[PDB]
Amino acid sequence: SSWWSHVEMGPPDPILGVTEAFKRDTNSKKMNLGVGAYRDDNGKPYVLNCVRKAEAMIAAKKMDKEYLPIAGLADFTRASAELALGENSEAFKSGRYVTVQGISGTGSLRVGANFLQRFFKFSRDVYLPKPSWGNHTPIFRDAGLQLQAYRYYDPKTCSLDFTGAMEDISKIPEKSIILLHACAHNPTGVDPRQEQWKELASVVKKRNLLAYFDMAYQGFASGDINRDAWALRHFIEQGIDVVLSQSYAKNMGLYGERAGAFTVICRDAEEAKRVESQLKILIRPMYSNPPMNGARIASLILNTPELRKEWLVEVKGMADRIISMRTQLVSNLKKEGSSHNWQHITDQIGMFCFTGLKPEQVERLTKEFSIYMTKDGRISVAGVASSNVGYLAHAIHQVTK
Amino acid sequence: SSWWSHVEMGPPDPILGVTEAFKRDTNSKKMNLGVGAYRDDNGKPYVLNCVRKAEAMIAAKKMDKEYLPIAGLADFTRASAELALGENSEAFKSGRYVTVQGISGTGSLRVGANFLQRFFKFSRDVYLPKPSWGNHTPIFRDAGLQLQAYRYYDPKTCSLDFTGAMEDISKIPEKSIILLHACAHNPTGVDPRQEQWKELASVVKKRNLLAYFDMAYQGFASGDINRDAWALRHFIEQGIDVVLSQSYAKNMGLYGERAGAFTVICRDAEEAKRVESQLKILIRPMYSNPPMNGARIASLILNTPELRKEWLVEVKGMADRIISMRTQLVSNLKKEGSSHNWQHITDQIGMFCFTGLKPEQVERLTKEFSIYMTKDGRISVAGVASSNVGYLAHAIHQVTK
Ligand SMILES: Cc1[nH+]cc(COP(=O)(O)O)c(/C=N/C(CC(=O)O)C(=O)O)c1O
Ligand SMILES: Cc1[nH+]cc(COP(=O)(O)O)c(/C=N/C(CC(=O)O)C(=O)O)c1O
Repeated sequence: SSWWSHVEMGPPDPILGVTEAFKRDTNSKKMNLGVGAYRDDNGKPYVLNCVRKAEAMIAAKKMDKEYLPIAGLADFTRASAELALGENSEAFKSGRYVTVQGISGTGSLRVGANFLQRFFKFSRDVYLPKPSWGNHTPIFRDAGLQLQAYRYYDPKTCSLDFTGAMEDISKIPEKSIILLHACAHNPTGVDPRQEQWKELASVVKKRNLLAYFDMAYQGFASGDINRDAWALRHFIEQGIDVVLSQSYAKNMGLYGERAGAFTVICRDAEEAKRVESQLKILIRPMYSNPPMNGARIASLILNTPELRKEWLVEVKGMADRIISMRTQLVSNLKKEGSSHNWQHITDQIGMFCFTGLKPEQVERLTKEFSIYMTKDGRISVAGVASSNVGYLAHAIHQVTK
Repeated sequence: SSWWSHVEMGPPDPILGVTEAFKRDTNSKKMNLGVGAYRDDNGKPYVLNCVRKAEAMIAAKKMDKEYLPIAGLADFTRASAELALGENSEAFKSGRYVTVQGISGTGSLRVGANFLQRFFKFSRDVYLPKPSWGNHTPIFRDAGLQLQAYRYYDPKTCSLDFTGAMEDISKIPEKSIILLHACAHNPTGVDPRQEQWKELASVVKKRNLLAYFDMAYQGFASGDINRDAWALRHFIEQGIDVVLSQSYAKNMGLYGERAGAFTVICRDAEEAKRVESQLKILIRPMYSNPPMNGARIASLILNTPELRKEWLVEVKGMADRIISMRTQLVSNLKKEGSSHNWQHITDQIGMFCFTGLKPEQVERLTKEFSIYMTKDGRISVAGVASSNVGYLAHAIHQVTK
C-alpha cells in the first residue's frame, strides 16, 4: 500500500496510440494511416526543402539558446497573424490583435481554452461539430469548460448537413462559444461552401457567439493559402472578433518541433495590450517560455521572400500529390472489382478520407494486412505512396467485398 | 462593450519581466542580473562545445521531424533517470520508475503538479520553503493545490535555520507534500549539510510525506554531478519514493530549447506502467507531444561517452568561473572601501547571491547604474564577467556606502 496503488491502467490514445501499435508490427508491408502525417512518394517522412535551408541559415549564424520572451519570438508572432489575417486587413493594420507563440496547434488550443475558462464570463459551453477531432474534447474538458454539440456531417449522404447545422446553430444560446474548423474539416474532409460560410457568419453574428477557429490546415484544402483563409477573414470583416489557433505542424512539416500560435481579435490596440498581459501570466506557470527551434525556422521562412515563395510551391505540390493518391485509390478499387461507390474519397479534401468502414473491417485490415488507421474509419491518404496504393486498394476491397 | 473590456492590465513577471526592462535601456554599461543565465567571461551567451557538436551530428544524419511519443524520446528519458538516480541504483536497476519528457523544468513541475492534483488523494497542500523560487507558487496554484510554508533561511545569520526547519517539518500533517530543492537552493544559495540532510530524511520518512524534488542545478552546487545528486539518492535508499523534476536549461545551457523531465519512484515496474499510462493522458490534451530539439541534443550528449565527459569538464569550468566572480566581487568591494561584511557572497553556491540590499537600493542600481536584478536583492553572479566585476562592485558600494 504505497502512494500509487489505486492508479489504474489508462488506455492508449485513439490516434497517437495507433503509431505505438504500428511500430511493433513485424510485417514489412505495414502502413501507418492513423495520424495525419505527410509522406513523400516513396512513403517516407518529408522535411521540406525550405525547412532544410532555414535550418542551415540558423546554423551558420551561430545563434544563442537564450530564453525567449513568455509570448514567443516577435517576428514569428507578427508573421503568423499576418498569415491568418492577410496583410491588407484592418485588424492587422490597426494592431487590434494579440498573437502568442504556443506549443503547436494543441498547445495554442489549450492556452486559449485556459484563457477562456479564466476570462470568458458569459458561458462555460463550447459547441463542437459532429463529428470533430477526438482531441478537442479533452483539451476543453481539462481546461474547465463544458462540451456541447452541433450537427455537421451526414453519413447517409457523405456530406455537410447544412439544414441541421443551421437549425442547431440558430438555437445556441447567445454568448456561447462555437468551435469552427477553418478549412479541411477533421475528420470528414467536407467544408462549408462560400455561400454556406456567408450564411453561418450571419447567424453567429446574429446570435452573438464567440467563434473559436482551429486552423491546422492552411494550404491543404485547396493548395492555396489565401483561399483557405477565406472564411476566417470573412467573419472578421463582418465584424466578428474571433479567437484562433494555428499549427505549422502539417503545412510546414514541423511536427515534433512544436511551432504554433494563439490569437485574439480585440476592440483596439489598447485592449490587445491588456489581453497580452494576462496571457503571459497564464503561460508563465505552465511552461515559462516556448520552444525556439520551430519558431526560428518558421519566422525565417515566412519573413524571407524567396523562402516564402518556395514554401508556397512546396505546399501546392503536397496538396497535388494527395489528389493523385485519391484518384488512384478509387481507380484501383474499380480495377480490383469493387461494387461500392468510392466517390467520397475523391470528393473529400485535405489529408484524410472518412471511408465509412466499420470497426470489424478496421480490425481485419490491421490483422491480415497490417494497415493501421483509426477505429472510426478515418485514413490518412497523405501517408500513401505510388508503390502501395495498389496494396491498399486490394485490401480495402477484400475486407469490403 | 466587447468581450474583453473587463480584462485588466496584469503586471510583468518579477523575474522574466527584468529582461524586458533591461532590453529597453540605452546605457551601454547595462548589466542583466535578473534571470539566472550563464554568461561567458566576455559577458556573452554561452553555447557549450558539446552542444555545438551534438547539433552537428544531428545535422549530418538528416533526421526527420516526425512527432515523438507522448512521453518523449526514450533514450533521453532513460538517460535523465539514470543521471538523477545513478546507474547502480536499485530503483533504476529494478525499473520502478517512470520518467517523462517535459517542457523544461517548469513544464515538468507543472505536469507533476497536475498529476498530483488528479491522483494524490491524501492532501491538497504543498509545503514550500521560506523563501523559494517565485514561480513555485503559481505553478502549484493553477494546477489546483494549496500552498503552505516551512522556515528555511535566516536573514539575520545568512544561513539555513535548521532548528526552525525541523520544527516546522516535524509538525507537517502526515501524507502532505513537501517541495525540496535538490541542491543550490534558489534564491538563497544555501543548502543543508549532509548530516543535516540525513536528519531531514528521517523526519520525512517518519511523517510519511511525499517529497517533491526540484533539480534545476545538478553540477552547479559543487561542480560535481554525482555529488550534487546525493541528497535525492539518499532519500530513495532510505525508502522514500519521491517525485522529481529536472531541467537541462542551465547545466547544459539549453535555455530556449526547453528540455526537461518529470519522474515518479513507484513500488514495482508494474505500477510504473500504470502511472505512465495516466501521465500520457494528462499530457495529450496539454501539448500532445514534446519539443524534439533539446531532447535530441541532450540524449546524444548523455548517451555518447566522449560527449558526456566533455560536458562534465564544461560544467566544472562554469562552476569554477562563478567562484572566481564571487571572490573578485568581494575583493573589489573591499578595494572600493566597503565596511560591510560581504562574506555571504563567497559563502553561497550556485548561480546567484542573495545580497541583502533593500528595494530602494535595487531601484538606484537600475536607475544610476543600469544594473538589473530582482527586487528581493537576488543577483545572478553567473552573468558577471572579468570586465565588469569592478563596475558592479563600485556600484554596490555607492548605493550601500
Ligand atoms: C483540427 C486539428 N487541430 C489541431 C491539431 C493538433 O496539431 P499539433 O500542432 O501537432 O498539435 C490537429 C492535428 N491532427 C492530428 C494529429 C494528432 O492527433 O495529434 C490528426 O488527426 O492525426 C488537428 O487535426
Ligand atoms: C529552482 C528552479 N526550478 C525550475 C526552474 C525553471 O527552469 P526552466 O527549465 O527554464 O523552466 C528554475 C529556473 N530558474 C530561473 C529562471 C526563471 O525564472 O525562469 C531563475 O531564477 O532565474 C529554477 O531556479
